[PDB]
Amino acid sequence: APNQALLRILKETEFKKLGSGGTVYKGLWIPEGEKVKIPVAIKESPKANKEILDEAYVMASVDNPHVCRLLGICLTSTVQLITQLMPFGCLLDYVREHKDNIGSQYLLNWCVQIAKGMNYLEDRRLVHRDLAARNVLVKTPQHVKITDFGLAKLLGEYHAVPIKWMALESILHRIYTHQSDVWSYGVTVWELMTFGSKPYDGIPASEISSILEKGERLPQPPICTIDVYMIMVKCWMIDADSRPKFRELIIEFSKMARDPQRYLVIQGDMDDVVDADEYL
Ligand SMILES: *CCC(=O)Nc1cc(Nc2nccc(-c3c4n(c5ccccc35)CCCC4)n2)c(OC)cc1N(C)CCN(C)C
Repeated sequence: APNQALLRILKETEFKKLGSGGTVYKGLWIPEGEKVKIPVAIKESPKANKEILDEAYVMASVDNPHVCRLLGICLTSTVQLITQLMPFGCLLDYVREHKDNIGSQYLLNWCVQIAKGMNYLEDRRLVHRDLAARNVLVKTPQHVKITDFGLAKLLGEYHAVPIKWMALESILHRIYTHQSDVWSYGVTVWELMTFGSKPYDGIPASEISSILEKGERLPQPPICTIDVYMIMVKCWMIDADSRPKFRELIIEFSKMARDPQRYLVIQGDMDDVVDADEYL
């Protein structure tokens, strides 16, 4: 099927410019005419351009409440990616910073929303290849979205990286599927339930392939009942088709979000501004 997505090109004079390592910035996008101010994030060598344009290609082709939307690109010195600003940051830093305030309702609901976004990416025949808690931003504490499609690939499995989030098949053979994304989903859920701990903390990345082959996995988080930990372990099966599907992960965590304290045991449980989701 033809990809009739629209690539929107933005005037640099329509911005009023967060993180470097390229550089991501924050700003306002004021389209000429319409009295409207959109809070945006602006991400500022031939290779780079091919890669930002590949990432821009992917984001322009997805449209889902739990996937980061692309607003457009600006064609200057280096190409800029303009996306919706997510004010609360990435989810990895957020659960670390608010460790003493994350309730089981928020944890289980984020798991539902991430699986919804990943399930949508599967519908678009898209393999994310880099699902992690650092790549999930927070619009509001009640609403998260998946991001960072720099590694994403469109399927017609994929034959080609963060070692501690990828499946054993991805490490041994470089094969990626939606089912290898389920593995990364499992590590991401583990990251949330441990309030931001680092997976396999201390183990260099080179022995990870040996550890997982001999049968070892990530430990059971303290707040996690066996019901939640079982779902994680299922995401880490050797046999990729034995792992759960994102549509099933939605159903399972949905049921748990209706009785959160049964599955997570936690102690003590600017005027014309328009968010990008309302500027269609
Ligand atoms: C987890 C780090 C981070 O995201 N911090 C952050 C982010 C935003 N808002 C926002 N909105 C859309 C996209 C992004 C973003 C950033 N980075 C990437 C990389 C790949 C894809 C998207 C993307 C790299 C790191 C910077 C942002 N970010 C935000 O809104 C005010 C505030 C923050 N924080 C918490 C500041 C970062 N802090 C660690 C100094």
